[PDB]
Amino acid sequence: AGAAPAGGEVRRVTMYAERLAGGQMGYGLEKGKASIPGPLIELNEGDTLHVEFENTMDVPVSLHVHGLDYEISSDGTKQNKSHVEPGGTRTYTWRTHEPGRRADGTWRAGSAGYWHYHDHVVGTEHGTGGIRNGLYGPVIVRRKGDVLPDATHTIVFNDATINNRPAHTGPNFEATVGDRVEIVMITHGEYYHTFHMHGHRWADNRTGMLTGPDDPSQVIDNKICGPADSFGFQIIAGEGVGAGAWMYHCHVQSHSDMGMVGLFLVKKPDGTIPGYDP
Amino acid sequence: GAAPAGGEVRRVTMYAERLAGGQMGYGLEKGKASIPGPLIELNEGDTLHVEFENTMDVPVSLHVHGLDYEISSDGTKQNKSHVEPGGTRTYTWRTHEPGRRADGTWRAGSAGYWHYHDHVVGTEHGTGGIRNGLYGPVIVRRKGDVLPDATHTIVFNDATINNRPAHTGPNFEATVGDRVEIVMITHGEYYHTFHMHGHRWADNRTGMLTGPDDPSQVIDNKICGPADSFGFQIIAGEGVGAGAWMYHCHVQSHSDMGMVGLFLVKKPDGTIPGYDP
Amino acid sequence: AGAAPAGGEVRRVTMYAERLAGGQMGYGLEKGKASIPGPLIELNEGDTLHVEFENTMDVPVSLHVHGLDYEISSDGTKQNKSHVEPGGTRTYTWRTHEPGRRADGTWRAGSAGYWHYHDHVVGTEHGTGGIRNGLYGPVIVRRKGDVLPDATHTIVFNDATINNRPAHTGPNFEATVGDRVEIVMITHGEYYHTFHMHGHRWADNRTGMLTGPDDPSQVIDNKICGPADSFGFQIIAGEGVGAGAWMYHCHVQSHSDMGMVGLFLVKKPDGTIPGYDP
Ligand SMILES: [Cu+2]
Ligand SMILES: [Cu+2]
Ligand SMILES: [Cu+2]
Ligand SMILES: [Cu+2]
Ligand SMILES: [Cu+2]
Ligand SMILES: [Cu+2]
Ligand SMILES: [Cu+2]
Ligand SMILES: [Cu+2]
Ligand SMILES: [Cu+2]
Ligand SMILES: [Cu+2]
Ligand code: NA
Repeated sequence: AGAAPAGGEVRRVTMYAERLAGGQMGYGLEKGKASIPGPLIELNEGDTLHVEFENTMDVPVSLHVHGLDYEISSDGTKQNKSHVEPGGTRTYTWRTHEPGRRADGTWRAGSAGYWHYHDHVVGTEHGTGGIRNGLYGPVIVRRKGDVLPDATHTIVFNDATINNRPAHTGPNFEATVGDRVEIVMITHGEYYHTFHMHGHRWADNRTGMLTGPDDPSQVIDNKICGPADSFGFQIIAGEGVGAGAWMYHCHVQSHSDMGMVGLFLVKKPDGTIPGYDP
Repeated sequence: GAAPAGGEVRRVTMYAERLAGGQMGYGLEKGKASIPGPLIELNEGDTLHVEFENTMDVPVSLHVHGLDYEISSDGTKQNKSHVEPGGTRTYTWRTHEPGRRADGTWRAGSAGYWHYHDHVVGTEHGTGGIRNGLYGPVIVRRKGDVLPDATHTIVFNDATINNRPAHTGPNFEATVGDRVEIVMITHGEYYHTFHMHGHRWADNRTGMLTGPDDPSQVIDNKICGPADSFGFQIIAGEGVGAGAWMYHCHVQSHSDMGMVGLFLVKKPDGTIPGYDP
Repeated sequence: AGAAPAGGEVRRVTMYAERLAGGQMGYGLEKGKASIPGPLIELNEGDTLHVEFENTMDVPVSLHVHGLDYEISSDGTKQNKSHVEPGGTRTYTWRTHEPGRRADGTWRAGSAGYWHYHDHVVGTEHGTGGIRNGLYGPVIVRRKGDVLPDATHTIVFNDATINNRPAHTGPNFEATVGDRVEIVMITHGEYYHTFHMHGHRWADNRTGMLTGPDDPSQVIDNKICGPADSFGFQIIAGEGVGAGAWMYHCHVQSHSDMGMVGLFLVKKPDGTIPGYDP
């Protein structure tokens, strides 16, 4: 696979907050193309991102990001008046940094990780309405040399839904046996959850992959998460287990019974999935 | 002692059976089902063929966490890998050692504290079967892992421990200095926090720090949710001595309602100072 | 910055349990000086601490500690008769130890970490009433060479309150940009929470700081916690982000909405906070 390069680029992108059907709200990079979850933003440590933001809605909205470097003017809260008025525009700036030794000998942690952005002002001063309506999305910051995946899928447990979809409607994600598949897992709202994936497992650390034989991180296939938690991992699709419709679901029993389930559809090279009859 | 390299093909018979009071359990022999079900121990590289029989009048399945299995041993109705009433099926579990892939990455091995449970009784996620007692622990050891003097399994199933009536333990006994392994599994609807008085462990794969370079937090209290599993080994009474050492869920209403038990640590002469039930 | 020395001192302190206003109860080091959270106790690995304890209330109380070494006679439970009757006195003894290789060849974990003490007998035999009333406090055990902070702040999520405070009353904590600030985070009661801090992040490990480039711990700014969980970390105030009123809060949406929120007030050297009014 590929490997992430050293960062240091200054990038710019447009983002819009838009109303969607059914009282929903989403972010998008192009006007009229908002989505829930919002678009995946990927940066290498050291990169700067200027987000030229426009609120197309009739209510104030904001952009608050986890983990990355931002000044108080990009906090995205009413507290420091860094929200965006209806119809207004604003440049949010996110920075990231590499890890390194401070002059005093301590080690500064870098920005790399699985992160997310979301609204902080719709409905309440903590964005309860905006988050419920769909204003959230994933952010990945990569360290130089991190392994790059063939595909990235984002799964958000928001209240009792996955990605604000109606119960029992996935999402499903497709891969071929051997694909290096990255999962970004974000939780929002009111409830705790446990994320479980059949047939696969990952390391409970920054990258979801063990660094080598000396990494003592627990290897897991089930993880408890609460509102605004984010983690991610990579798996080799079907590794040691073969093709199939591999369930993922919240493992809180009533949540899985009510439709917080989806399928990791791992196909053979001929594109078929043994035993899978929809 | 230490765990050997795995690679054996092992076989075991397992039965799902009704127990008293609407409960259900797994067992290795007919009539000896238990809650939790039997402890299954493997070394990385071992294969296990579970020759499974459903003795009940409703369908049941066997779904395992962590281990390698093909979709035909998923243990779900969706993949048609459940067991009809009176039926039999061989579930196959495989395990593997860690190793460097061709692309240069490190493949994580199977070693860890895992568990198996039903996936079809009551609902297509086994909500009824899990509630009824259809769960059990699996340990997969890596070559060189330290072996314990005893292993005890503690399952927080909804507001119960091991499906026992409230305020009824279970209790476990050890002597000061014993190396005691705890397997901790959670099931059902609720989050919990597992706490043990007088003892502590490392929040990592084995529950023990690998040495002075391991940065894992050392804890005596751990949040867990449905289908979480973890485990650890402690030295009974290490630095604290003999006594009736409580363990309990630390969610206050849960400990109040009876999610509590005792780790009875005896001196070599058998005495437990001040213990008076 | 400073570094913790090797421990091994026999230390002594008096502690009192007292009623406070409005049905609350607290621990203090001197009579009339009980606080919620109770006083911060700091030890170096190897130190022994003798707590000369006195119950000044009209109901039995106890003192139970997490993480530290104690004999069964200092368990602090009525079950073992290590509670304190009204007006009674008792000496609770806590010990700590350095890590080291056992005779059996395995590595014995040291006492170092972020811990806490609390009541175990008020209301119920698990201290539900006493904890609810305010009988809890932080304990920090440092390892030789641990980095010492400029200030330490304790944040306890107790049911749906912070430090038993009325909703929407903080607490707030002040620092200057560049300060090395230590946060002790304890959870009590009935609910799970997720602790989030704007503008800052830490490592999910013992110290909250990565040991160096080989530490694979996830770097986070959001962490799920349940009753009797404790963790801590150090941050450099405003590092890479600047001065400002930086929010911290539980991220469970109804909890933040109903006032489990405070401010990390990071000042410029002149003492001002950009974008914030008192
Ligand atoms: Cu916030
Ligand atoms: Cu859920
Ligand atoms: Cu599973
Ligand atoms: Cu947030
Ligand atoms: Cu499942
Ligand atoms: Cu519980
Ligand atoms: Cu499961
Ligand atoms: Cu207790
Ligand atoms: Cu909360
Ligand atoms: Cu406690
Ligand atoms: Na870890």
